[PDB]
Amino acid sequence: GMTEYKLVVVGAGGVGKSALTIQLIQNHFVDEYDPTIEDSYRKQVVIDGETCLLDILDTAGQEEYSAMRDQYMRTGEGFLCVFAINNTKSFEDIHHYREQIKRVQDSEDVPMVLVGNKCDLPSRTVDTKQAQDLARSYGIPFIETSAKTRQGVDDAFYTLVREIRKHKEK
Ligand SMILES: Nc1nc2c(ncn2[C@@H]2O[C@H](COP(=O)(O)OP(=O)(O)O)[C@@H](O)[C@H]2O)c(=O)[nH]1
Ligand SMILES: [Mg+2]
Repeated sequence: GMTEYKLVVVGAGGVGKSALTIQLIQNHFVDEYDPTIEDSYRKQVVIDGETCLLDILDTAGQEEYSAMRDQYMRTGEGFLCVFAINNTKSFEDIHHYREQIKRVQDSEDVPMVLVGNKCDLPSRTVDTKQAQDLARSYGIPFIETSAKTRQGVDDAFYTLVREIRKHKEK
């Protein structure tokens, strides 16, 4: 059967996790998507000529119990850790999301990509060097994205799949 990559999108409210996921899946930019809604998406893609399925959980950081949330956090193969380049607080929050992933995976080596979203906006308060320095500290890729323009969106998800492939061949 076709290989499935189970991916989880995490980060502070308002960074564009839902917009990024819908851009990947539906190829349009959504201005308004309920900040409390957590849902999974499945998409067949070709990455470096490998036809595969992306099984993505768009997390919403809500209190209410979800069996699906626990399952994706436990069995997820890769995580997008998303901040917004015009939201210093969302960048300050990244370490908390990475710590949560390491604890649920019981691993120091979980495939992850650091995503700086909203790179279409001129009011950048988190610079490339700061983001590259954090990614280097974690030993993970840094990808700049815009859910609005689609800049870097395929690159973010496809880079995470390449990190998972590397982990599986370790
Ligand atoms: N300019 C810009 N706005 C964005 C981008 N991605 C998301 N947004 C906006 O940021 C707000 C929060 O996005 P959303 O996907 O709900 O964030 P989530 O809470 O992380 O799921 C919304 O008003 C979006 O339209 C982007 O790349 N550029
Ligand atoms: Mg959302």
